[PDB]
Amino acid sequence: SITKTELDGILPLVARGKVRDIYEVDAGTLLFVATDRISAYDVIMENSIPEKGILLTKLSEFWFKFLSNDVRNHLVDIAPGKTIFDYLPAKLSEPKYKTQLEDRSLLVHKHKLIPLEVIVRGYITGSAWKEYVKTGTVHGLKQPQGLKESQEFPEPIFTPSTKDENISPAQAAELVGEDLSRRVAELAVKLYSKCKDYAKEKGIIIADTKFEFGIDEKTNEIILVDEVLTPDSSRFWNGASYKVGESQDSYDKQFLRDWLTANKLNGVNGVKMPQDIVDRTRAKYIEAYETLTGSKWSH
Ligand SMILES: Nc1c(C(=O)N[C@@H](CC(=O)O)C(=O)O)ncn1[C@@H]1O[C@H](COP(=O)(O)O)[C@@H](O)[C@@H]1O
Ligand SMILES: N[C@@H](CC(=O)O)C(=O)O
Ligand SMILES: N[C@@H](CC(=O)O)C(=O)O
Repeated sequence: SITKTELDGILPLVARGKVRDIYEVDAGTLLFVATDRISAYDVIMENSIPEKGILLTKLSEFWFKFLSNDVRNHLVDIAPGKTIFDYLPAKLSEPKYKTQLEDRSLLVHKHKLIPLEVIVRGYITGSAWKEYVKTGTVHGLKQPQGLKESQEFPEPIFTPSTKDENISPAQAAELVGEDLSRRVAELAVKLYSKCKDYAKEKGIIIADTKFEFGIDEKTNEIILVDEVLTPDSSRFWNGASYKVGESQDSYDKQFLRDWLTANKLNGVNGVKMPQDIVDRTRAKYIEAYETLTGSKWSH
């Protein structure tokens, strides 16, 4: 497993998120490295899930391609017969560094930020359900009465947050502009509905998802950026066992979650997962990848 990338200053680090290490390649280009780190109850585990970041990188790439005729994206085009390593300093091809980067790294164009977490919810769960139980609203938006936990909304809804506080679409328009916010909300719902319909047919319900969007202002054009419709950016549910009126198991994280709670380790830093938990969680990522892409992992 790749837990933390160590590139010895060959490229400068921009950020380390929960799961992604980002490096600056040049003035216009970034390198997004998905590690095998995993989070639960808002803390990362001490050890990692081997090849998780390769699986989620490939899943994100799958969705980018699936949506390529719906939305422009930030991916740098790799010439045929070339690899990402051809676009990186020569040192990064040395075995010490190539092992940390291969199959889990994406070369991306820097675009102008749209500073919103563009969340779309097809089903009422998570912080939407919590609010709705209290006040019958979701991100301050008025909702129909009588919704049950995990129920599908009449239509998927744009419910933004700021990097995390849940905000209304009207606040999103204050933050990024009235016209832009509307275009963003409309595109997000469209992209979500298309992918959700496809995933459900494959047996996975994507309950909600967090997109990040950018803008190429030289051509006023919305760009799909960040990771796309993975179990880290979205809520994956088993479609066959779906039941309204209760919480659904996390498709990818329930085995881990169950272990943590059983040991009162939820929210605790520095927790090492036992091997059985690691192995089963890994197998769950492979299954999601194979189910959604149609590709075989390891065969
Ligand atoms: N909430 C997450 C999370 C997350 O918290 N993951 C846990 C992992 C876990 O315990 O399951 C972590 O430890 O960070 N990741 C993404 N999203 C996305 O955020 C969108 C809104 O989620 P909310 O919880 O506010 O309904 C919603 O569209 C997405 O689900
Ligand atoms: N390939 C273009 C995007 C596109 O062709 O849609 C870019 O990297 O900016
Ligand atoms: N029409 C927006 C500008 C934008 O969409 O960026 C505004 O409220 O100024």
